[PDB]
Amino acid sequence: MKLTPNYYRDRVCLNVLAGSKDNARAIYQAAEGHVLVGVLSKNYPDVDSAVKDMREYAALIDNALSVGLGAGDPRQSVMVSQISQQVQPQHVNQVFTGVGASRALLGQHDTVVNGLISPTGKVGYVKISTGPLSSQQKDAIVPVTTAIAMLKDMGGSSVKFFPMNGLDSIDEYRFVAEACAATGFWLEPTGGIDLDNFEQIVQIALDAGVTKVIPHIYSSIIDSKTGNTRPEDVKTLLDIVKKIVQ
Amino acid sequence: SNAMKLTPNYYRDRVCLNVLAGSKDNARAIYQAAEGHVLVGVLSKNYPDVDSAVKDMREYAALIDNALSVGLGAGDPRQSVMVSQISQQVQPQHVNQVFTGVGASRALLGQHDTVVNGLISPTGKVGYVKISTGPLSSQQKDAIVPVTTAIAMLKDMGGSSVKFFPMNGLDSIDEYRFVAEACAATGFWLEPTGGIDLDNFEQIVQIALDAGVTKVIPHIYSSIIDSKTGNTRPEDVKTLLDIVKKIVQ
Ligand SMILES: [Br-]
Ligand SMILES: [Br-]
Ligand SMILES: [K+]
Repeated sequence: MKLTPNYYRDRVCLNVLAGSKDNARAIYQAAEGHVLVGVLSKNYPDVDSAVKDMREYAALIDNALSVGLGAGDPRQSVMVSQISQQVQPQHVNQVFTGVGASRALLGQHDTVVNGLISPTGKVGYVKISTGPLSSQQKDAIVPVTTAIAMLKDMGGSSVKFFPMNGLDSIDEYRFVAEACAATGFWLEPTGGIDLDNFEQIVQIALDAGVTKVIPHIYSSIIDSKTGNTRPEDVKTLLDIVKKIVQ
Repeated sequence: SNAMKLTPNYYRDRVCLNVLAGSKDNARAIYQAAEGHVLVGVLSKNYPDVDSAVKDMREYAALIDNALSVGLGAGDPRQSVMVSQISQQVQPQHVNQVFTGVGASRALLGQHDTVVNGLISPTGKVGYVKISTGPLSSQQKDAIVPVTTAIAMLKDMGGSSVKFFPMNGLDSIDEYRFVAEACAATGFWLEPTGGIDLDNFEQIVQIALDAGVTKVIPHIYSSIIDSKTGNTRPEDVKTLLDIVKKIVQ
């Protein structure tokens, strides 16, 4: 079963949450396969139960599975590394201090492992103290290029730039995308992305020269009555992707 | 194919050299010296017909695990149709074409793995490239078009990369840089060609990598060829490899 995401035209793959197993199947079909379906470690009492249920999801969607911390929660980073070791998904969400352990325990470099780093309000400078203890200490704020080189040194695949707050951090995001393009590194914009800002946010990464972009799109496409990601919103997003990835 | 690989062996999925062979033994030595991260050019113009070119190029391919680049011969557009016919039969990793030969070559290849470049040229004007590089069109008034539009036409024709030629080394640096940023933006690949030597190679490749170009196939020809033998110097290929390993990180 494949360990790399199904990028559309090798450039863009959606990342969205599933509300259930049936929703995961529908999302996977709506995206024509060009999606990673997020399942949260935080929903299981232990590693064994999470691994079991995630392999059930993986089987429905040809392994197009993204293992989630749950809202970037660093307290889930160890459990994510353990779950991902057994599940061998296509995608893993990590915080900056959990990238090395996750890569090492996966035992291969095909699974995409992202590394959560955060806007600071100043272009070119990012917060990287995003682990469970380090997130409680004075912030570690470093140059974007150096943060990327450190993620690469630790075996990471991509930056998760979070929380973006939609377009509120757009100049910082653009500088990160330009730095990713220059280093061969991939990019996952996350936080407040929706049907109105998604095209611009992806277009900025594309125009900067980012090789692979994995946007995450969550509450803005989720039906609150069922907790499901709406398949019609996934198609709307896939149409945008086909329009701008040529 | 006969299960031979149809895509170049890029080093870390980013950069693959392209250099000419002066003989079969030379092709083997080059392939060794590059640790396989090379496409070895053999030229259609060196053969009297399609069948003989196919036969001979199949022999080269066998020595080098298909790491063969079918050449026009110094981008000569009169060889364009023969390159399309040769490439159909040989199924190499790489094909050099002029802009007006990309669609026929891709169609006769019958698959999209083999890399097919399309020759487009500096104009002196950043953002604008000459695309009338086929046998008849090269003799008419230049067709000059926006870089982004030339890339989109190459994609529409089945092409994989821009061959930007003649670069004259660093002489067209501002134009080259623009092309590199436009390829990175559009997910398209780039093959800088013309006047590259061991002293400007790093800077020329670094420009493409800093722009974010996903695959870069630089061409390095007479500056590394021993004119006494016609053979590409395997030690010059090693020096190139070492730069690639330094900068592709
Ligand atoms: Br997460
Ligand atoms: Br040529
Ligand atoms: K760029």
